[PDB]
Amino acid sequence: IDLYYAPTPNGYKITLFLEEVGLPYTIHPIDISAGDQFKPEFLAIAPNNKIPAIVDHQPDGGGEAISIFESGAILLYLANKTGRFLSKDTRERTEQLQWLFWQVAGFGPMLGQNHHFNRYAPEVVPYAIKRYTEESQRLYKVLNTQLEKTPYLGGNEYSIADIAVYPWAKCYEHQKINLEDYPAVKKWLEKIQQRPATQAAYN
Amino acid sequence: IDLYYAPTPNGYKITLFLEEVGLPYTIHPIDISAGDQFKPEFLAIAPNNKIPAIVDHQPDGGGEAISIFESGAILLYLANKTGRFLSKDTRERTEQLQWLFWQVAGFGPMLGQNHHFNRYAPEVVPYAIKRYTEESQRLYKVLNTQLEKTPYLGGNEYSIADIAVYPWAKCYEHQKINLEDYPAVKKWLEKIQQRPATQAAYN
Ligand SMILES: N[C@@H](CCC(=O)N[C@@H](CS)C(=O)NCC(=O)O)C(=O)O
Ligand SMILES: N[C@@H](CCC(=O)N[C@@H](CS)C(=O)NCC(=O)O)C(=O)O
Ligand SMILES: N[C@@H](CCC(=O)N[C@@H](CS)C(=O)NCC(=O)O)C(=O)O
Ligand SMILES: N[C@@H](CCC(=O)N[C@@H](CS)C(=O)NCC(=O)O)C(=O)O
Ligand SMILES: [Cl-]
Repeated sequence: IDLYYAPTPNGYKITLFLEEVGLPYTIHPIDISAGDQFKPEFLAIAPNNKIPAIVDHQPDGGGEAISIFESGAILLYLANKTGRFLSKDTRERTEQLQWLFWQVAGFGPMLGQNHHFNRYAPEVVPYAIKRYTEESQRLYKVLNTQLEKTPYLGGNEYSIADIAVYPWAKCYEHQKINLEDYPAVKKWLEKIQQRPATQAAYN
Repeated sequence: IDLYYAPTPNGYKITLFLEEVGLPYTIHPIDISAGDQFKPEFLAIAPNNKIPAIVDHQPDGGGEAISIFESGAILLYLANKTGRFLSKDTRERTEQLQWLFWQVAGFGPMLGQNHHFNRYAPEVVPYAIKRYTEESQRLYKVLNTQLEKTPYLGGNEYSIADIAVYPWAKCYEHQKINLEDYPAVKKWLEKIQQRPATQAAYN
C-alpha cells in the first residue's frame, strides 16, 4: 500500500487504520503547504487535489493497481480487504457506516470551516465564526449523545467510524470547544488515546 | 421502506434511487422549516436532526427494523440490498464509492455553504462568499474533468455516485455557477434529466 499523506486529521485516519492492522505501507509525503497536491502525478491518483489517497498495488483481483482518494472510501476499502474494523453483520455494519458517513459529511467538513475561520480576527468574520462555532457545538453534542449510549460510535467495538472521528475530535482545543460540556466524548478520546496504534500513528 | 423526507437536494437523492428501482416506499414528510427534525420521535431515527433517513421494516436478516440516516449510507445500504446502481466488481465499485464519498464530503457540504451565504447581502459577508464561490468553482471543475473522461461519474453506467451528485448540480443557478464553463457537466445534467425516474422524483 502506497499512502499519499500529510500529518493532518484526514491523513491520520489512514495511518491509524494501517497501524491497527499492521498492514505494510509506504508513506509518500505530500507537502500541502508547497502545493504538491496540484502536481499532475498526484492529480492522476487524486483528482480532487487532497490527501489522503492510496494506491494498492496488490488488489485482491490481481491486475492493475487500484488508486483511491477520500478518507471514507479508503477506510471502507481497507476494512473490506482486511476484514477488520467493520462488522460483517448487516445491522452492526450499517450503524458503523452511518456514523462514518456522518463524520465525512458533517464532522470533518464543518470543523474544518471552524479551523479556517480561526485564521482570521473574529471581528472581521463575525457571521462565519458564529455559524461554525455553533455548528461545532451541535456536532459535539450529537457525538456525545451517541457515546452516552454505546461505548464506541454506533457500536460495541472500535471501528472505522471511531477512526474517522478521532483525529478531528482530538483537535477540540483548536476548535475552541469546551470538552467539559461533552463528558462522554472526553472519556472516549481518553480511551482511544491509550491504544498503542494511536500512539504509533501520532509518533 | 419508510422515507423521512423534504424536497431538498439530499431528499431527492433517495427518491431518485427508489424511483429508479421501483422499490415501494412511504413518504413521511419532515417540515424542516417547522423544526420537525428536532422532535424526539425523529431524533430516535436520525440523531443528527437531518433528512433523509429511512426505516427498513423488512431487512434481509428478518428481525428488528433498521433505521439509517446520512444520504450516503442510505444509498449504499439500498444499493447493496437491491443489487442495483453499484457494481459488484471491486474496481468499478471502488471508483463509484470514491465519487460517492467525494459528493457527501465535499460537493454537498461546500455547495450548501454557498447556498447559505447567498442568503446575505454580499457586502456583509465578503470573505465567506468569496471562499465558497471559489470552492464551488473548484468542485465543478473537478466534476467536469472526470465527466470528460467517463460518461458517468467514475464509470460507464449510472450509479449511486451520479444519483448523489445530480440533485446538487441541478442547483447550479442558485450557486451562481456558470454552467457554460463546465460543458461536460452540462451534457451530463441534460442526460440525467431525460431519465424517467428523474422526472418522477421531481414531479
Ligand atoms: N473529504 C476529504 C477531505 C480531505 C482533506 O480535506 N485534505 C486536506 C488535508 S486534511 C488537503 O489535502 N487539503 C489540500 C488542499 O485543499 O489544497 C477526505 O475525507 O479525504
Ligand atoms: N483549501 C483548504 C485547505 C485547508 C484544509 O485542507 N483543511 C482540511 C483539514 S487539514 C479540512 O478542513 N478538511 C475538511 C474535511 O475533512 O472534510 C481550505 O481552505 O480549507
Ligand atoms: N450529510 C447529510 C446532509 C443532510 C442535510 O443537510 N439535510 C438537510 C436538508 S437537505 C436538513 O435536514 N437540514 C435540517 C437542519 O439542519 O436542521 C446527508 O447527506 O444526508
Ligand atoms: N442548518 C442548515 C440548514 C440548511 C440546510 O440544511 N442545507 C442543506 C441543503 S438543504 C445543506 O447544506 N446540506 C449540506 C450537505 O448536504 O452536506 C444550515 O444552516 O445550513
Ligand atoms: Cl460495502
